[PDB]
Amino acid sequence: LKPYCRPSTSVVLQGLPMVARKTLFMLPDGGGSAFSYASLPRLKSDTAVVGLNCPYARDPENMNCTHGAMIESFCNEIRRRQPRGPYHLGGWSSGGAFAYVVAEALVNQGEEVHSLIIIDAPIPQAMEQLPRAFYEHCNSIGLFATQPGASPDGSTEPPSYLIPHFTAVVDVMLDYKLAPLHARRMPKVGIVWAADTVMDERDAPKMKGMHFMIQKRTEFGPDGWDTIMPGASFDIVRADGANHFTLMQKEHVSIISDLIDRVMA
Repeated sequence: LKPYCRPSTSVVLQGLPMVARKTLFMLPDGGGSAFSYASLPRLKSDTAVVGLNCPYARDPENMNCTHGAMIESFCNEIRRRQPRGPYHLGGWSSGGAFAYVVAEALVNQGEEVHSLIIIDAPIPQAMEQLPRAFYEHCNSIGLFATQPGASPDGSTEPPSYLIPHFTAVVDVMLDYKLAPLHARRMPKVGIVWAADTVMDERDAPKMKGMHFMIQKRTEFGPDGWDTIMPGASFDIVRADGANHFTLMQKEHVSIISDLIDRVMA
């Protein structure tokens, strides 16, 4: 019996697909909402932006699908919007990883992927769970302002399904097995690396291993992305003064849209 996953929905966040020369498809980050990218400034290039929503955003307790089934769901919605490639993919955090894996799928189906936009995310991999307390700390600072249902200033508790959806997403990637992109023509990758961490490492929660959101970054090159996409051009930006979440706030978000305009110019 075929692995199942609810179909996915998507919305245009800016621009006009099909009429615009290119369309950038953003996969959802830990929260499961396309509106995480609604903070992206208007692209000055002739590019539209479409964002997908996780079909289990408000009931993560029912995410019973395999990552493969979820990827197929994302691909199905993308090709519904745009039947033929090339494609242009992207995402923040868990969405950046989903964007690669989606490219894997599309490339394996014989389609071309010309752009990949990664916003602060290490190459696709099983990952150790951050504890609830960490996310509740991020919320007390107002870092969930991008999440639709959450508090823009951290004055209230987050929606009941938010933090568990983060947990659910990390968990569905548990059985992921890395593989290099099987396309002779590599896409043009853009990567944004946050320079700061939410908490000082001395105050961070104890973990069994390392975590890209706990240890301050010191490596600002492809840092692994060049291993799964050898031969690709990488436009890499160091967001000094910004951490994983503030990177999406008005204070810094423009570096991301400038990058997209460059990679997709």
